[PDB]
Amino acid sequence: MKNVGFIGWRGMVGSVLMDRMSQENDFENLNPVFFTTSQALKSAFDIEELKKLDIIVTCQGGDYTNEVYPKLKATGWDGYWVDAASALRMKDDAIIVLDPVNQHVISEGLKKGIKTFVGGNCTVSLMLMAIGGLFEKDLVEWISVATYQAASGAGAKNMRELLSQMGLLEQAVSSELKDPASSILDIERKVTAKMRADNFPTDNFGAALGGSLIPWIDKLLPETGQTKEEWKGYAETNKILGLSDNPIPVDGLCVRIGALRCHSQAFTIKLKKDLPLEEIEQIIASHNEWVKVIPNDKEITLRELTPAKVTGTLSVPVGRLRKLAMGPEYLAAFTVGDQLLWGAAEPVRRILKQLVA
Amino acid sequence: MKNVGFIGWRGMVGSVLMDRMSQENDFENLNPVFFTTSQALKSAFDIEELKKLDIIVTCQGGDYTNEVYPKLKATGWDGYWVDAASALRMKDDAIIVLDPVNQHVISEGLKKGIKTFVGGNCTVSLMLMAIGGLFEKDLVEWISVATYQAASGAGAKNMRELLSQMGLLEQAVSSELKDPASSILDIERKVTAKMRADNFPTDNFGAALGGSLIPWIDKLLPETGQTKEEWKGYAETNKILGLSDNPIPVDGLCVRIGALRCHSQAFTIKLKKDLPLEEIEQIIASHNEWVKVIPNDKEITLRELTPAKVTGTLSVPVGRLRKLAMGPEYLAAFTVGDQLLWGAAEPVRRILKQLVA
Repeated sequence: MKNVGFIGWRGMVGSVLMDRMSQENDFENLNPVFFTTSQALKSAFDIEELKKLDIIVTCQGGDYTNEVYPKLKATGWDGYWVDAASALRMKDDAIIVLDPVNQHVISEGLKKGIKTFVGGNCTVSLMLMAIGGLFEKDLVEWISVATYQAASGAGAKNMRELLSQMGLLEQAVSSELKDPASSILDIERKVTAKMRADNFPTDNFGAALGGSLIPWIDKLLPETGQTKEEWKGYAETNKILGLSDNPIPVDGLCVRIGALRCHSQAFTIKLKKDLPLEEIEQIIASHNEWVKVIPNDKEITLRELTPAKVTGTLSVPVGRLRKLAMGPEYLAAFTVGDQLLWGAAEPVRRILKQLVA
Repeated sequence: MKNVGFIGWRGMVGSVLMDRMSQENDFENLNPVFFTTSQALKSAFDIEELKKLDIIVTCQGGDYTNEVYPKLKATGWDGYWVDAASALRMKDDAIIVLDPVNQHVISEGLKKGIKTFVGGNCTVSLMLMAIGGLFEKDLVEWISVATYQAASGAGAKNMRELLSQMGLLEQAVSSELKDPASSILDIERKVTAKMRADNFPTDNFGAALGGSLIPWIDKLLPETGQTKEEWKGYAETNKILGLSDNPIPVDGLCVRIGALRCHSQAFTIKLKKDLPLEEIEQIIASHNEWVKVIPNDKEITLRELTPAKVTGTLSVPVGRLRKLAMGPEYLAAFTVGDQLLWGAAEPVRRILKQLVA
């Protein structure tokens, strides 16, 4: 059994990997060694201890990676580096894993000697897991995206912040709400007053999220005007499909909203050739066992295509499918997926299972 | 001074009209008569009392309109009917007002004898007030939309519901949040558990909104797969621009989120000819005194382009402007506007001021 080291396994992403791994009994086929950065198991900074491992899996973060990985690969270490952080995604000797979508690229990469596998951007992975079919048939000319992203993507303190915010917004009008005859306008004045107050907790987001939204995620890239988050759409989607040469356009706006862990995305997809909505649904649905096609019905869309629905599940629903007024080659689609699973922990857990088989 | 009757002035939309009217001292130039449906002022159902009025302004609702308007226009009444409800928007003898955008159509309509003016769909009006410039120069081939709509668009009880929901979601983990060392995963399990519980108030939305989203607004139109809400994009936008003959494509997905009164929209706009982002911003900014162009900077976008920012104000910010990977003719834009003002009460208050001048 291959010897595997785990780093950053106590964090949020790491914690979800552990549980998922335990649920699938992944520890039964490998030799797990756990590291830590504490000075209170081995030290995640002990390059020699890491050198003895066949595989390393980090959920620690980009900083850890940029400091340790180079030193380690320097010693000649021939092992496999599995990372959830973005730090190494674009490198020439690294592949962005999402096996249900790019298994071919991964197999080829293994046979070619690639030793670094990096999980991809939550937004992009959730997108590919949803409309993989389209990309597999080369039916996608481009895709305009608009996202509704969960606080879990920014971090655990960001989730707590969102919750405190909602808490204070209701408490600001708790008595008025119980009164079935109170003024709705006066109530709104109050909640808005609190959202704007000094003591309203916004240190983590840098603005209110609860009862609002933030149409800006990550750093600004002066080059294209995009945000690092928006850029990853074009960049990571193609590298994952193994199409860096003739890249398919993927672009849009990444917006943060008041949800805990599911990212939702509205798509306008330019198909290269006009097909009947009916065929398209099968091409979408048959691609993988997770994507779920939700019929364009109201009660069903309200019960299946929402964060409340998919949170903490591996299901990736896609619905509201239909042709867009711009013509028959234009497709409308809306999807929901859990950020911590297919958007973080799952892909990593999946490439690990493969590496120790 | 022309005699004006007001109906549904005690509702939410009506209440905002009254305050705005009072703030601008609109009652100084007209003779106001107030009606009511109660049997506890005149009766909104007294056709003869209404017949004496020069102008009628209703914020009562489609039902009231479809029952009274016909009977009234039947008596031969030559007055002006001002409605905020959608009931009459498409009729041949009605015009959809948004004077800062379609004053020309309104003037022409007045000179032609049109006596029915209807305020338009909140989403569309907020869109036109934002990117009016583009449409005025005929630089818009089509626009793919994705919205983040406030609860106020569905109603006052829907706002209270959203607030109770946020309230219960925080109260479900209130103690754990105070504990700076508590598990973020356990907390999420709990809040999600409450969101999914039986006693979680979702009667008004028919699903959770707080901590989630609902990608379905209004009724389903079997004809195109759109929702009545999504359809109004193509329909109302063109009628407002007076272009029903050669309609510009406007389509997308209308999604409801946890915000009180501002609708936000992400746009992918196909310009018919490639212009430098710099020129485009002026064309956008100069159109009206409300639209506000927010530079593509982080701190600024977090302080100006959000519901928290524009709620209860007449300002209509538009930002995140830049070219989209699909090519130089593709523009990205994000905007925020108050639903109860430019999306409901303002247009109505504006056509009234004109009618009594």
